[PDB]
Amino acid sequence: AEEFPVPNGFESAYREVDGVKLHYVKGGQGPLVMLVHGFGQTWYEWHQLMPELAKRFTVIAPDLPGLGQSEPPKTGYSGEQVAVYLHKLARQFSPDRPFDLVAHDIGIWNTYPMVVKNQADIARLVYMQAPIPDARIYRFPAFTAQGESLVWHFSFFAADDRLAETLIAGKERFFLEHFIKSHASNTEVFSERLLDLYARSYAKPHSLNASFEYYRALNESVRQNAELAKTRLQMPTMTLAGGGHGGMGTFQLEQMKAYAEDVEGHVLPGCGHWLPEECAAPMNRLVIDFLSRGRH
Amino acid sequence: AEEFPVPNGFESAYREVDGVKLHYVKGGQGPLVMLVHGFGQTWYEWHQLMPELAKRFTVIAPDLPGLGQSEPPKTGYSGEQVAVYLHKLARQFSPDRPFDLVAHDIGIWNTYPMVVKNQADIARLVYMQAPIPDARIYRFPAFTAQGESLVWHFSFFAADDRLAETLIAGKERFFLEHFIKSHASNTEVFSERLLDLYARSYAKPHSLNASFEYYRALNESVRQNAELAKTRLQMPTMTLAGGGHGGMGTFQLEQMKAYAEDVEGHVLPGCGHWLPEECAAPMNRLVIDFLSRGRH
Repeated sequence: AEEFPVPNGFESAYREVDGVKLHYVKGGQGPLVMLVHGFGQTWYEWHQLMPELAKRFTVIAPDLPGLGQSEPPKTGYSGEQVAVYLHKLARQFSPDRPFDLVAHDIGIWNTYPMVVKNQADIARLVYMQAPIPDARIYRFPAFTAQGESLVWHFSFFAADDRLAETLIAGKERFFLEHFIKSHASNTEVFSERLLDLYARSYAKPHSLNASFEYYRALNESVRQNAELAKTRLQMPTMTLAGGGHGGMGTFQLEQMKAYAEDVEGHVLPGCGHWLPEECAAPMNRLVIDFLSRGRH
Repeated sequence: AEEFPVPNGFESAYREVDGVKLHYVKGGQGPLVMLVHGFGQTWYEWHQLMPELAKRFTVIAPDLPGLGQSEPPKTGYSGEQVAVYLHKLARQFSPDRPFDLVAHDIGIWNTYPMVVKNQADIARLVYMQAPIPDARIYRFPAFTAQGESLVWHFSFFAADDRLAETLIAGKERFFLEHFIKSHASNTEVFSERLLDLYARSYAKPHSLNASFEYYRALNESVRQNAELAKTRLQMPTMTLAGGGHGGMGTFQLEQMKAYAEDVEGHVLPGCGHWLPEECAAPMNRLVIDFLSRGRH
């Protein structure tokens, strides 16, 4: 039983990677583009971009380990550990050619180590709406003059005693709707049905836990990246960020400038965190144009 | 009924103040000292200090509006609104003489306005383990290199949609044990028996809501205090802070120096947020000695 509807011309499938069964949705022909979702969501956040991209590329959108229909990782949830699964999955489908990577939210955390360690495998890179884990995350404020901050969830989700699972169980739909809307500019794009679909997926007990284990590993990911970042990224990179409520603003590009030699950035006015859904059309156009400057 | 055992020789009573029935515990003889508790607790956090102070002072320990056995406020939960209730309560028992004040956590928020607006009524002041609400609170980090930060709960509790009550209702005893121990150094003093007593009190629906309304008013309290702080406090003041896990460290004294002409500060090693329980012997001694410099 599929958790989300598969677009016409795409297939829902599974591959075993290092003993972990990963779910993905795949379609199209041409060079490979891997799209990696973030917290609260699954492969389905890419379902509007995928058919357009499939006109020029082979597109694969996996569920992160433990989320959606993917098994939890057997190593751990730190960025370097999870990136192995995603790198090896992509290499099964693009063994002889570099591939493109698009990532949203914790999809960044779970891909940056394999990008920096396997640069010859990455043709072009698109990152949106999350910091690469580094010491800059320790500067975000706990509280603001307008109320709750954008990043206090880092501490809530990383707390021990299974604090987040214990408080959210039985309230999974309520919490996710609040989380999405508090990080959105355009809340109208989140229909009842769409919120229902995402809530049912991450409410699976192993997926609810998996969601927060990414944050319980966040400081380990920071420490990992402190060593990895001694090597700059050399491939063409684009950053996207919202300019409205929930958006990262100039932070996304300004951080990426410290990591990448060849980077262009855009801030989208009137958009918040959930760019593929809040601002699907301009985000799709910018990704498609950026990736189509390469061979396709 | 009594939610907590009253020390021998003290009385548990109520007084209507501006239409709000406040609960308090009172005993002793001599000049008045009012002890004001904070979040997660009630007057009972003072129950070991109270018999010692009552040898030299009349001691009153009220429950904050909405918490313990006190009715919710009728005006609002901002510091300036709540301080009216506490000032009028104290002056019922000390109408012609200044009184002393000791406050912990949001007890500071709920007393600072009446101290600065009625300085001749306050003989000596002791503040512990909370910032006075001002712009400094917007600089605390959401996430730290050790993990969850001191004050991410500011945003959790202030979030709209009754986020905190909706998640914590039915899980109050679980949440309070996590909150107290995560802000403690000497965690072993929080026996299951003691946690049971505190949890039963703040699980009253109006008390759970009242608890978070103090945080929903925090930005208003900041705006109030930006005007009030144009006049410094002139009376002798002492600050206490924990130096261990959960403690405010040097921040407590360093902020108070901006507010008070005459201030001495102490950081208690191996002590976190809950000074009366984690570090009863040194904290009680510091408070008794400081207040006993005045007539008693």
